Amino acid sequence: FMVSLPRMVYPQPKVLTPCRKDVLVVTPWLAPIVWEGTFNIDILNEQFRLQNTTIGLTVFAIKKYVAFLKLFLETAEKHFMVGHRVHYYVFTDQPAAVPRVTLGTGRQLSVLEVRRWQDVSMRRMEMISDFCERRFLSEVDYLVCVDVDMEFRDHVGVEILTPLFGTLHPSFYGSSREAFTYERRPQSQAYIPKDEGDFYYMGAFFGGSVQEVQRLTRACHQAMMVDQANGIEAVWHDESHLNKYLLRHKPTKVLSPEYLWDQQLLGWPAVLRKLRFTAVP
Ligand SMILES: O=c1ccn([C@@H]2O[C@H](COP(=O)(O)OP(=O)(O)O)[C@@H](O)[C@H]2O)c(=O)[nH]1
Ligand SMILES: [Mn+2]
Repeated sequence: FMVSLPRMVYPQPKVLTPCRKDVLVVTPWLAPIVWEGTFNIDILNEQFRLQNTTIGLTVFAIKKYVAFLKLFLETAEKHFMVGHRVHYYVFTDQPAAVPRVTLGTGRQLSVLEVRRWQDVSMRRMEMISDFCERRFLSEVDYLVCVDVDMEFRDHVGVEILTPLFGTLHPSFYGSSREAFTYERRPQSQAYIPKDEGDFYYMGAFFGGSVQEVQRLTRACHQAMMVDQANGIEAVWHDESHLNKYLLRHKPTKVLSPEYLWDQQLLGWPAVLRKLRFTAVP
């Protein structure tokens, strides 16, 4: 049950003026595409706080990648879901190398020990699904799954929360589908033909409700097992599988490249009013 919002004073939305005229802000299946200017964060914060929303954030830090945790976590403290309950899940082979980062109230961190970089990247699907299945259901409302070699530079908040979301890969948001680096071999479960595809989503940032995230990760894990048995490895590993899944199961929001940017590689185009979550060289 959802109680009433309180009285709020904010600018009237005007029907005959778009928030953004330079970009697509809704998909053909009526999922919002989240850009700066499309949302009033005060309204969204109220809606989600009134539900006492808890957001889980998963991150893998294996071998040398433990080096990225300090900046990742400190910047998440400044920019990720501030004001809401947050549970970080750090999956690592070196629990003792996890930095002691100071957390704000209502925020906690669990270190989960786990066991080729391609396999490290791909295997995230198995651990998120069939090993941590029960824990997440009991502890959080939404799961957000991200790469660790990143930093937050601006607000990433409840505007992203929805049953299932993907993020536009920063190298492909302006590309034709034939240029998308989908798996193109019919022998792979990740196969997408040249005449299919909505977007190219990045493997580095997806999420949704616990239920939908566990469905996605279970499906990708199973698909990857089939490929392994058939002696084939998708061109972009779990990102390829993620793309196949989100083609056949449309996300309920799509995040713009504000949410996964690489300034060194791609600069700062006019279309991006904010760079929120960015690659660390
Ligand atoms: O040795 C490794 C290789 C990969 N990863 C994890 O897998 C993610 C994806 O790999 P990577 O960031 O190297 O992919 P890229 O961003 O270069 O495409 C990383 O963010 C880590 O979370 C890791 O922890 N240790
Ligand atoms: Mn990465």
